[PDB]
Amino acid sequence: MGSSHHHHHHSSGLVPRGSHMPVFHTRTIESILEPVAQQISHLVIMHEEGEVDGKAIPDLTAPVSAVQAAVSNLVRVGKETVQTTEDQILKRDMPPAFIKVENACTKLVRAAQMLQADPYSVPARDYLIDGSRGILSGTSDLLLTFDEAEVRKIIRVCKGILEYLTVAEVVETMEDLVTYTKNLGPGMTKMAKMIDERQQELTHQEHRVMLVNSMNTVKELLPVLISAMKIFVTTKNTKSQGIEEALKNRNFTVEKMSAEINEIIRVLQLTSWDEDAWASKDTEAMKRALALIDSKMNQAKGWLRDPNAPPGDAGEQAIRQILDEAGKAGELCAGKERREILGTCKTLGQMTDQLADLRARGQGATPMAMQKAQQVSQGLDLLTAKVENAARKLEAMTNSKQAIAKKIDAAQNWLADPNGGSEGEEHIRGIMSEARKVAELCEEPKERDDILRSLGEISALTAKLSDLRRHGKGDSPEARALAKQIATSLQNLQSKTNRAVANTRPVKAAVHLEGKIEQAQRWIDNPTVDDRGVGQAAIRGLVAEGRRLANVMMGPYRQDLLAKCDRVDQLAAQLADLAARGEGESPQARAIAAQLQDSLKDLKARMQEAMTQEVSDVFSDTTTPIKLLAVAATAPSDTPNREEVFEERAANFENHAARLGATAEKAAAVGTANKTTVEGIQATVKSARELTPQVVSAARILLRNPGNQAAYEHFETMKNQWIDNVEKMTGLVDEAIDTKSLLDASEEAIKKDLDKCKVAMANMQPQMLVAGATSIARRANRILLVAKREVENSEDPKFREAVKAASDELSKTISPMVMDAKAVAGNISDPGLQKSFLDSGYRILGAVAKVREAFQPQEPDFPPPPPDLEHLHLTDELAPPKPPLPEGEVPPPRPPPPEEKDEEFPEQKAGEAINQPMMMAARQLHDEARKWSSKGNDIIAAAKRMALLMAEMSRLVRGGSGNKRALIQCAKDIAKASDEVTRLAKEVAKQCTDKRIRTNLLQVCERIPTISTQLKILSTVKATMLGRTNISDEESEQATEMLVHNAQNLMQSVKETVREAEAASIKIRTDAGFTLRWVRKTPWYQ
Ligand SMILES: O=P(O)(O)O[C@@H]1[C@@H](O)[C@@H](O)[C@@H](OP(=O)(O)OC[C@@H](O)CO)[C@H](O)[C@H]1OP(=O)(O)O
Repeated sequence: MGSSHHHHHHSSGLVPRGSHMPVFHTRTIESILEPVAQQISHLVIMHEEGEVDGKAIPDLTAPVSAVQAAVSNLVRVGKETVQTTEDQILKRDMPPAFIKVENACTKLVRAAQMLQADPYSVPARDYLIDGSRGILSGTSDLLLTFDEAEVRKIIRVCKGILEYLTVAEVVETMEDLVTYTKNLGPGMTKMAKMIDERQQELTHQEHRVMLVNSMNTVKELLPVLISAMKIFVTTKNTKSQGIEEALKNRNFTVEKMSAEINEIIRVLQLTSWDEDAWASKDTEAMKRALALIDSKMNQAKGWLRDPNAPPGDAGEQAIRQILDEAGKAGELCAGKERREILGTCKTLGQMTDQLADLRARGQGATPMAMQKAQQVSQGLDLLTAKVENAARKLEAMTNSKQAIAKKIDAAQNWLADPNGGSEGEEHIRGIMSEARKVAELCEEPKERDDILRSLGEISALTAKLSDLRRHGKGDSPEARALAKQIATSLQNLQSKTNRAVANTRPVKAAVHLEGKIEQAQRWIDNPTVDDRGVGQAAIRGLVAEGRRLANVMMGPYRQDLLAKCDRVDQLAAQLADLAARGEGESPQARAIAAQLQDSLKDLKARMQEAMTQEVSDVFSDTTTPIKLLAVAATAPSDTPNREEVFEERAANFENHAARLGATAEKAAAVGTANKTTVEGIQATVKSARELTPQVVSAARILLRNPGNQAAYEHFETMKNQWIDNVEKMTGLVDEAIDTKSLLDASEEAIKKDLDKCKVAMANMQPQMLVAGATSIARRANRILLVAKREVENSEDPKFREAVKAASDELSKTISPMVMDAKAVAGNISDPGLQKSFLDSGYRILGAVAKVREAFQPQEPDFPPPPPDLEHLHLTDELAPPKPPLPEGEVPPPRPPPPEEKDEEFPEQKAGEAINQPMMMAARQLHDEARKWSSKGNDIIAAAKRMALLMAEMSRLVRGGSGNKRALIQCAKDIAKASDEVTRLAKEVAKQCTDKRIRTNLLQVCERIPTISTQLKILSTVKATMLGRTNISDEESEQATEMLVHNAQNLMQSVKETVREAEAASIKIRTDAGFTLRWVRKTPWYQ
């Protein structure tokens, strides 16, 4: 190849974008590559038709022509694209892509002519895989470039309205305001329109939701940004004191919209899986932790200030709340920024025990004990401030990453197309600028110091390049030969930078509870790679939620909860030590797999149980507080205490709203829900936190302006936009708790809260009636809401009507506590209080309990059958002779078929070379489908085959033979299986009367047709790259990662179709056709 002595040595410049991923992230791209790879697999199985038999590879002027015919049209506009429209990045990128296309469909007709002439020809079996792969890589890169532009149009339009929200600060005159709407309007419909059209085209749903959610927030925040500018221009007069509550209600609206438009822009440039999501998740979580602390700080800084000793439940559990929530934040840190923060938690954790013991000893004013309570006060300051750090460092570190990305666009347009000017130069100053922010918000000696080196060297080159341009030499064999050298190090910058982001995110776990159990419950497999990591790191954040949950409880339950937390942790730290010994081999570690795997299963039941109570209490009244800020802020007339009363009602509203979100997370964290209802609830919780201040600012603007409507306009727009989050918060929270068990807690709550009305008279208070019917008012109104949700959700008229009935016989029974406790408010007129109050009020609890029974089994009855027929032993005399006049007589014959078996796993190990994640993907689907009989049940049947082929593909990858034709069939079979699962999973859902069960089943099983289509393409590829050429062998190492993470998804997404399919099996229609057989596998059901 190297065509001279001197020059061909330095020239390492075929290096713009020459080792790229394949992409199938749009319906167009998927539709093109699906057949291309279909066609190209033949020629990768014909290339193996000169190995097995070593035989002649037939006439290819028909196959390789229809191959050419496929990607012919694609360049017949792909050349007509590049010269026509003035796209700069399209121009330099479009050709070297389709130079590899035509390279192929040429290089397949050169090697076709080698075998058309000589059907035995190895100079073409040299150049067939190099010729094939080309057309795959080529068209991938060709279709990709074509798309990157369709996106660039959009990010353009978006970046525009990002820049146009800035000019919100330059808007003073009501005259100008409505001309802002005039010229914002048209440029938002085109964005929403551009986005909506683009989402349709997307394969990864994961993405389509982040888009669809983000752009909706944007729409619910014009009605607000519109408002906020009007109450900023309304307040331009000598009578407008608190003028800036508007300005910050208005800049909240501009920041959040801007953080959504940015989230949209980022999500749009996604071509594959998403690694940068997690940093916003954790960043949110710490804001959530900090917030909860911020609230409970002074409520327990007064604990330490005060010598007087109440060491129990009042504001000691206020201090340990902080220390749990700051412990939870430190968890989401990595390295030793984590170890410090948790290190401070266990120090100030024992200093409190030191004190709390000393407070029982009356030692409140002892000179060491006052001093020690001083230390904890200074401790919480430091710990709150050290979490406030790690929090904004994680946001700042990612904001810098998201900032480097949207610039490297035009930074590569400056660095090659050798003019740019001032306009282009700033794009590489800008990226260098951020690399320094990473390094100073990094916390290692050697991690920052390596970046400052890279930054120090791109500094020198970029100064040299800059001055050559300036002293003419901009067009020269030094102005390109160097400016080459830079784009190399400017890629190296994103390495050392992105590596610095990835070193501040720790071994992550499931966001939902039932996920976190699997990641742990999957220590039936005691020895494995990075399950020392994630297997503990779930169990770690499961007990750390048990601990978090017990620290806002009564002392009896509390220690009862921590007793389980500490004995589970103990049986897990046991096999943590036991497994590492040599292996946690079957004998001893069986003893824990009966105790811990069943113990950990009760800790859940104790966490949910409790969580169910804290939701039953806290969510009973979502509105009283902000409904008291309405009547407070309105201010019936004038008593100057108004300000201080509005504060106490506005503080009650912040105290309470903070509680709702803190509980809302606690249900997301520990309950029923999928990852989707958990994420749902969290966005809710994030908006409650954000909006709460924003309402009270508008609620202030009302106190200072008695008579204004424009103030009342902002109140109701904010007041409702906070409710429209809460009513939603409450929708996603009940959905994530057992309804049967919610109705228990709430019945038990109405019982206890009835007594407080019985013994409101027996004590004698007239309002403790009305406060003990603030409960049974909103509580009984909540049990009707919870049943109104379930009837909207069901399609089983037999259930639907039994609960629509027990609803009736309670909705009316709001009388004998509204206009009944209203009558005898003050009265103790014994006969005329209790004759209608207790009588009809305890039949209210009788109705509640009929509503409960409407959920309890409809079809099945109480007494089952025990069949004990004492089989005796009266012997049978069936004596066998053979008769005289005929000959040869016996029972029937035996054909080939068997008795019964079931093909369990070829669990490969002992000096074998496999893909360790791929097998571990395959062994996990098996485990789930292994549970169930495959006998009336092609879904389990399929699932079991799918996970068998995915163990073959695990052994059909590493090293590898001349079995490329095998890897094509293995992945061909896997696709065909998956299509059966999808066939059946749809028929199940279609028969299922529970809509949340149905919908969440279609959502996990409609992933599978695409995922398997991709797995086919990746399999047709990697085949072509199976131990071949030397430059090939650094692509064939990164190209597994895609296929690996693509196999992980299929096994996971099929595993959840199996479960949800069985789930949706149970609640099936009355006269329903399709039903598969769900029977757990026993010794007696194989
Ligand atoms: O290898 P692919 O992934 O493309 O699989 C295609 C599928 O339609 C598959 O179901 C096969 O169905 P088929 O019904 O054509 O099976 C062959 C048989 O009828 C006579 O030998 C195709 O052979 C097969 O298409 P083909 O006709 O190009 O071989």
